[PDB]
Amino acid sequence: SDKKTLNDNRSHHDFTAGEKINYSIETVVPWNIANKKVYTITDNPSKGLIMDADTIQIEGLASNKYTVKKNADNGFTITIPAANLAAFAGKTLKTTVKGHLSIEDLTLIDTGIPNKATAKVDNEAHHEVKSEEVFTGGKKFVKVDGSNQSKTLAGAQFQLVIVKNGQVVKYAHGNEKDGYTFDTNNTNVATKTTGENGQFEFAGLKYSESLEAGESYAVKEVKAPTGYDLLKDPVLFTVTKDSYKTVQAADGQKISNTKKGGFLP
Ligand SMILES: [Cl-]
Ligand code: NA
Ligand code: NA
Repeated sequence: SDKKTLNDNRSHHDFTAGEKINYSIETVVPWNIANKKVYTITDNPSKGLIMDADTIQIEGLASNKYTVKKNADNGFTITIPAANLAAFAGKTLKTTVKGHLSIEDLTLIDTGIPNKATAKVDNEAHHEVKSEEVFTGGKKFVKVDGSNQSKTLAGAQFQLVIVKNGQVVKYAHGNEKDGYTFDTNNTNVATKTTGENGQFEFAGLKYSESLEAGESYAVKEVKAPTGYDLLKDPVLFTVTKDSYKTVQAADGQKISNTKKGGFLP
């Protein structure tokens, strides 16, 4: 029978926004396909998952034998003239495709997001199939005064970075919608600014347990709040299942700041 499989050989299925997720779709081609008109596969990803229509491949069928259309739900439709499947009569057709997470709604962080697909022969649909769920996480922070942790601070800017062996080794670029990339380029870095409530966050990150050996997430201050000294060192944090969705923003990880002297104008 039909199947859609997440190809991910881990016990946890956490991804960073933008990271490629591999799927395979297997669909039955009926014995009588040659006497039909059309074979359709429709992919309907759950909200938060985008399918990459340019990544579709069908085993044993060339790209000039079918049509791919991108759809408004971020899925796609494959249309195959039934004649082109005559040699697959009674067999399983195997499609591979990639997708990625793009979060436009923050209520989707720490929720399971499945892919779904349905094959149809002429007007007769098969049962919809669903893959395993993927997840993405995040972390919430509050910028406070070191000597009065009730006092939240505006105007702090923080970059997302990775640390290892006592050094910043990678800088994040992008965001939870557009996707993140991490590399050694310390420009165009993913950055957040605090308002008067001191709040900021980074969402759409895989769990810390999925990072390379020895690596940690950290936030690096690059602009201090007014009246405060720029922190010397990054601040480490951990992303785990439900680390984002189970705290209100005001209860984020507190980051302490120390007051500084002024200058003469
Ligand atoms: Cl911001
Ligand atoms: Na298929
Ligand atoms: Na999925």
